[PDB]
Amino acid sequence: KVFKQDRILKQCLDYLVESNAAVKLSATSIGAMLNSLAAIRFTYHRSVKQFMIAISTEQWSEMDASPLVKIVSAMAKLSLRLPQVLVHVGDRLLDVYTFLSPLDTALVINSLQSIGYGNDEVLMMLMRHAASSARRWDEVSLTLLFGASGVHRLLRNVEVAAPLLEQAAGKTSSPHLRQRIAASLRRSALPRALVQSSTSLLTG
RNA sequence: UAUAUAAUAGAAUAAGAUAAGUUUUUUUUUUUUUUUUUUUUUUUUUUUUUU
Repeated sequence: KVFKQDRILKQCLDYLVESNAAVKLSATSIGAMLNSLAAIRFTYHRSVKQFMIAISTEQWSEMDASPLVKIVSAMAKLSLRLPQVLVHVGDRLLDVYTFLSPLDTALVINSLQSIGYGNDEVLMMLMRHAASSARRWDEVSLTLLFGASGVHRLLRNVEVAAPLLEQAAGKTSSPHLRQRIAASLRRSALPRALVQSSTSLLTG
């Protein structure tokens, strides 16, 4: 109902952490609660922060990827940049990155870019995984990836970008996105020949 | 097995009439002219005294 009554939800979110019930909860329930709290633009951020801190190391060690992406998306849309939880997410993503679907990779890239996460090697490995499945990407994933804030830094290597560049021209059809990607190409480390050739078809 | 992301800049320079909001001696000095009073000098007239 998009019912904004945050002074009521604050009581429930205080109870969740007062009774130490934030640790035994199932991961999927957490990934749904936080995503819902990121839908009405919750205000009392400190309570959500204390809720995030409670969950221990054991829980993050073996969470499935599908609730993990929901949790990171809820953190990003809530504009949270907790330091010691991003390292947990980063090292946990090492073992399950192959299992991510193309939509999940597209979501994760921009969700991490929007929270100021600066561990370059994990974003590079995510970009490599995305380029591996380049033929398997649809329009929505292209919008979520190429429309990310500051994607120019993630266009670093030649072999990690070209594999998806074509698909981008072939599939997406909104002219605004075409001009956005054409403008973003100019601020990377790609060579001039490749940039010129890509913009020869991209702009339109 | 998902319904959705959005940020780039430049300049140095002036006109000009609206029927409006106090008042608190008047006096001192210098020069010229006229009138009145006092003093001094000269001339004329009258009276008294002396030679």
